[PDB]
Amino acid sequence: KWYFRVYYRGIYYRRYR
Repeated sequence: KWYFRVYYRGIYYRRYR
């Protein structure tokens, strides 16, 4: 559930390193 959609969790978009 990163941003505007916030309905999942796991995209790993802001999990760099």
